[PDB]
Amino acid sequence: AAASYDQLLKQVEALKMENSNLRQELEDNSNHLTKLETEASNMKEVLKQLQGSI
Repeated sequence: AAASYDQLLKQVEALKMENSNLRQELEDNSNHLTKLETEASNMKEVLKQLQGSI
């Protein structure tokens, strides 16, 4: 049979926390992608000015 009103309330509480955690993760990982690209690019950039050379 269907969950009681209280059982649903518990599902919602756990679902909301999970949703908050998933957002935190995506946010973390999204920032991590950005920092990885920045690092790759700084490398590309310092590589150019070095190949320049003398």
